Amino acid sequence: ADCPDVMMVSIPGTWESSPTDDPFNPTQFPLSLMSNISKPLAEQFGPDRLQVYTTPYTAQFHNPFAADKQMSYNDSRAEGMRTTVKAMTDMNDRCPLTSYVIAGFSQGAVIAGDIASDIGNGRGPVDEDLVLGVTLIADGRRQMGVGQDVGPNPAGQGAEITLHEVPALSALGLTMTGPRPGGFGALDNRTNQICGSGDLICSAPEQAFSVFNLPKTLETLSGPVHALYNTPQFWVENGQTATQWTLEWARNLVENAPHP
Repeated sequence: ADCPDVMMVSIPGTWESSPTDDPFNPTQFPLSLMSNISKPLAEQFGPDRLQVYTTPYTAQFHNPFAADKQMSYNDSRAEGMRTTVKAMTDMNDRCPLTSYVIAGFSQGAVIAGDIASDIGNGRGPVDEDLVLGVTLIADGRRQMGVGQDVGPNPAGQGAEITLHEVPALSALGLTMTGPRPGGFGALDNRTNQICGSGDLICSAPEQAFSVFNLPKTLETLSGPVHALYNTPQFWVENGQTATQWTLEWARNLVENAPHP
């Protein structure tokens, strides 16, 4: 009764956004994984019903071993969150009526997840009941048990869980932030986790990483499997890919949203 019913937040992964990109027409990184979900939604739904917003953020992951003129993973992640919650805050003040759908990939997935954690625990920026569902792809913070385990996921946890102790990483600009406090809270039943068999970001074994081997650790952390969530080669649920599934999921959620 005034403005767009439901806002869909899409957060791209590392090297798949810039602060300069169109929030409503992501264009700079055509290959961006989250575009395969957000674009189809935008054209399939009217402006009255659905607004799809993809976060324009730096989406970088500096590696000190190359001379990256990149932003550190820490701030980048930090910026991406500021940008997204402000987008969420504003749409809420303009439209206190509006419901939300949130989805993210790699870096975007840890940002999206951190947000779900907060909303789920009454920490804002929005009330729990206004979020329809969340889906995180290749979340470096994944823990088994917390959030819904969708598909042929490997049992395991994100690199930010298994490398939580490791101190150098933090000093080096990319802190492994460990488990999310209070989990996804009241959102735990609606927050979905997708992770590819062999993806070291969201399925990290102790044996995979070494301190004696830090360049290769940062490469791995910064970003085939990772490349290919839009094929049914490693993860497929009931006939579709991680992209096709999470589209279907949202397309359907938007239909069922309430009409103010």
